[PDB]
Amino acid sequence: KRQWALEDFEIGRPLGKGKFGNVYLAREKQSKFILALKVLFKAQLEKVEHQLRREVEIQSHLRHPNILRLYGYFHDATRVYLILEYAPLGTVYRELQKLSKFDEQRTATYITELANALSYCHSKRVIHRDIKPENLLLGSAGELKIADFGLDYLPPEMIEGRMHDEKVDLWSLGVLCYEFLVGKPPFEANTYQETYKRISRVEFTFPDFVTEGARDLISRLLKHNPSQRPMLREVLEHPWITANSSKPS
Ligand SMILES: CCOC(=O)c1[nH]cc2c1N=C1CCCC(O)=C1[C@H]2c1ccc(Sc2nc3ccccc3[nH]2)o1
Repeated sequence: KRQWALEDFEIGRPLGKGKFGNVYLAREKQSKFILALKVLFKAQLEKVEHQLRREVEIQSHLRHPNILRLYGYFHDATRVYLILEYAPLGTVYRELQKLSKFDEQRTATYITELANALSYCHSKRVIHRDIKPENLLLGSAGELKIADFGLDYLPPEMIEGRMHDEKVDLWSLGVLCYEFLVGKPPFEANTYQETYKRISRVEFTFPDFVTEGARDLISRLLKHNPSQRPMLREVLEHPWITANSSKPS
């Protein structure tokens, strides 16, 4: 067990706001490494608690270069502090907004890193990650980090009130692959009710610039019947992925 204290850190700029408190860039005073210090107000946190609890637990046991690291935690009487990895390149969402859409190389690379992280997650029994672009951070090398962390992306089984399994993550990967290449998720519409229908019927169109290999991959992942979706290893072996990914799996 390691005891941390506020005094061990040099607090820097705020990196953002969570529904429960702020996140700051911070430097640990001895090592000088740089990290994110997330603050959660004990009070409104019971407005629940002991979950997050599950959360620090889960994130603490996950050790992967494509999953945001939790280095430790400490607390006082209105605050709990999470010592988190700092992702210097920001969010993938920011990158998508700036470029409007990603090329095949960038997309296939991100999908490789995500499939690897998801495969590791599943190997540790963790499933159903929210991998929307705003929840994906970028490390120093431009490598993606799943930053889960205590409707467009919901699979049919979910919106149709059935039970779901790890196959929900494959559906997410397909929606993500489409959003990366196109700049918007595939079932986007005006009203939630119209989006629910699109998802339920797997109703979406491809822009002309989406290639043959990309369509094959996306269409397989976005199968209504979860058992018909490819396994993560089949995604990593898909020819469109092995042609375009700038990194091995
Ligand atoms: C790209 C720059 O941002 C970061 O590097 C970074 N590192 C950690 C975070 C973060 N940038 C932001 C933006 C503002 C909202 C928020 O919470 C964070 C924070 C973060 C997002 C997700 C997690 S992991 C985590 N959060 C938890 C909450 C409760 C219990 C366990 C948790 N693990 O930490």
